[PDB]
Amino acid sequence: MIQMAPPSLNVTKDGDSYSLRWETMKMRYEHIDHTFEIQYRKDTATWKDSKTETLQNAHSMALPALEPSTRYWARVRVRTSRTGYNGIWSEWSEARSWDTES
Repeated sequence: MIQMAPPSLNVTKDGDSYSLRWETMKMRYEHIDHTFEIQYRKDTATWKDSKTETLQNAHSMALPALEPSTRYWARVRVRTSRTGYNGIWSEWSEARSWDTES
């Protein structure tokens, strides 16, 4: 059994422009930083082509580098930036695919 568990990732658009929305509740420890490694790929490219965004103590992102008519598959990596913590990470949040319409 692994450790911790990635939050619930979900994209929400407000006029073409999409944005991530992840909420963590598997920590409830203290005022931790909790770094979030964002990775948004697509159905046309590969995860390797995706972009690795660093979401520090953040609970969402503003997917800027996207493209219409493309299935964007993103995910979130939540670690445990407890200042004096080792240096592990999560098992990558369940990938999510969303359409960017046209």
